[PDB]
This record gives sequence, structure tokens and C-alpha cells, in this order.
Amino acid sequence: PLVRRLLFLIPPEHAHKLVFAVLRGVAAVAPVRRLLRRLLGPTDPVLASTVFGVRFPAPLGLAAGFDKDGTALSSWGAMGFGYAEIGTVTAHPQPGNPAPRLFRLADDRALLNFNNHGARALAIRLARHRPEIPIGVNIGKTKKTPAGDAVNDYRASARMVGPLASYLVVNVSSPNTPGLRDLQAVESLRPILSAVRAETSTPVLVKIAPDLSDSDLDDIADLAVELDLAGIVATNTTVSRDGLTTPGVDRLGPGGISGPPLAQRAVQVLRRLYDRVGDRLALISVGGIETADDAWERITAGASLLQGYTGFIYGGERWAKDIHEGIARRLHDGGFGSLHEAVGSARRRQ
Ligand SMILES: Cc1cc2nc3c(=O)[nH]c(=O)nc-3n(C[C@H](O)[C@H](O)[C@H](O)COP(=O)(O)O)c2cc1C
Repeated sequence: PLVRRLLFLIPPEHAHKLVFAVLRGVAAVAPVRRLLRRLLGPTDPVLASTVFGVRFPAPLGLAAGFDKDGTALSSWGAMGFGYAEIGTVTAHPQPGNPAPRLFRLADDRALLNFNNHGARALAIRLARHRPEIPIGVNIGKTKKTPAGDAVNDYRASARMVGPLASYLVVNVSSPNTPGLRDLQAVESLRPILSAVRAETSTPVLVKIAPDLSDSDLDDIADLAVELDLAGIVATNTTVSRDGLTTPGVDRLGPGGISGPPLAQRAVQVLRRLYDRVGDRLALISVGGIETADDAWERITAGASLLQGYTGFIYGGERWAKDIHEGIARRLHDGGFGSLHEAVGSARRRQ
């Protein structure tokens, strides 16, 4: 915790920049990457499962926004995530929202927030990279392109990164781009989603926001099954400021808070979505996952996969592994043989 004590004082973005640099250098030396693997490598083989036609050695993965440009792909294997998702990328390179774009909320252990180098820089990294783990791609609309031209942006990006990806995630959820959450409306989403599905064979997913009405989510789920999409990703950062326990929230201004406050919504969303389109499509639960018992409530609610961002900043290097072994324990304690078996156990027994 002393490193965190040293690290929390410097601005969160600048601290991330340094942490980012350090992990990029660890991927440079192959043996130390192997050695960090050789320090916490045994992943219980039961945890491995195959979802939407791609298999995953473990269910826990890194949520988009950490490596947006795909510079430290190799580093993440040693950290012990099952799968990786490169941060949200827009076809044409976009400067992110100007500073200060990131704030800390210590007491709730939450943070508030599409800077990217484009599909070009990513494809170059994907043209000379040996994937230790399955890597995913999160696609987004460039801020400059209007709503009419947006469908072409989402399409144009999909072809560039599509073949070199394990799965595609469509980001219509993150609040930090104006008039993007509105695209989540079904009639606008169908042109976007249908176009991407045709352009690449790799499975495609859509990322929903947690601040949407219950009726809306049931309509978006009906779109996905028709479009035969792989999965639904729930949830992105929420705009609501309710429940926070770190002072001076009001001033900080626009953004999406992420972490433990979001958890209660992400579970509810996961509960609803799994009952409706559980069998037809996969579900990945993201947002506010920090402990093994928290992750266990997600897996038993039908989350085939789990990604999280906030946990890593506060948890540390062990955090990835302790979740896995914690889940692995529950699987042995439940008499389960693999991961798919335990998925949706809390729901089926109902
Ligand atoms: C500070 C921050 C910024 C993020 N930015 C993005 C983003 O721009 N695009 C995206 O697709 N996901 C982004 N994410 C990931 C999502 O927030 C994540 O899927 C989820 O909503 C929150 O995960 P967590 O609560 O486990 O940290 C970001 C996460 C954090 C913490």
C-alpha cells in the first residue's frame, strides 16, 4: 500500500501514465514476463471455458480504457487476466476530452472520467504480436463525424481491426462523447450493428450503458438476438452521482463514475438480460467488480465473462489472481467441473 500512498498524491492521469510506461517495459523482457508468470502462473484448469466461439483460459479480463492504443498487449498475460480488450478506438484518430479528464473518489473507491490513435496504430501492433491470451477490440464513433456519417465510421473501423481481433465490442454507452448514448436507440443501432456484422466474421458485441430504462434494455436485447450478435457488455460508466462517499463531487463536473457504486446496477442489468436473452447470446458483466464473492454473484447470474477497470488501480498485482483462485475454490466447493456449468446457477435454481 506504500506505493499507492506514494502514487495516489500525484494526479491520477499522470500516475496512470507512469504505471503504463512501467508495464510496457516489462513486456520488453520476455523472461521477466515469463518470470512474473513463473511467480503466479498455475491457473486452475477448470476456470477455462469457451464463449461465443472463442475460448478463454480465465473469466476475468481488463476493461477498455487502460490501453486504448494497444501498446502493452504482451504485458497483460503476466498480470494474469484471462482475456484482454483494447480500449475504445475510432477509425480516425481523435484527441480525447481536454484536462482534467480523470478524478479520484477515494472513499467509495470510485473514479470519474475517447482519446485514441485510430485503427491504424492498433492494426500495426496486431500485425506483429503473438497473442498469449485472446484480445478484444472495442470500436467507437469518432467525435467529429456527424450522426448520419456515424454508421460509416463504425463500419470503416470494423474492417480494419476485425480480422486481427478475437471479438468486437460496439461502444454506444460511454457518456464522455456528445450524442453517443442516443445511438443506443434501437432504430439507429440496427444500421450500425448490421453493417459491422457483415464486414467481418469475428463475433461482434455491443456495450450498453447502466443509466438506461429497463424497457429500453429489453428492446436492445431483442435487437441483438435478431442480429445474432455474440454478446452484450454490461455496463459502461454511469452518469448518476448518487451514493458517493468522497467529498466535493459536485464541482468535478461531467463524467461517468465507475466502481463499487455502479455494481448494484450492473448486477440488476445482468439479472434482467440473462433471463431474456441468456441462451441466445453470451453476457459479459463489467463495472464494479473488486472481490471474489462479488465476481461469484456475477458468474452465478449468467456472466460468461467478467472485465473490470477500477479494481486494478486499488487492488494491485495479486488482485487478478486472487479472483481466479477465489472462483476456482467456489467451483470445487460447488462440485462443478468447468466454468460454463456454474454460469447461471443462481438463476436456474429459481
Ligand atoms: C477512468 C476510466 C475510463 C474508462 N474509459 C473508457 C472508455 O473510454 N471506453 C470504454 O469503452 N471503456 C472505458 N472504461 C471501462 C468501463 O468504465 C468499464 O467497462 C466499466 O464501466 C467500469 O469498470 P469498473 O467499475 O470495474 O472499473 C473506463 C474505465 C475507467 C475506470
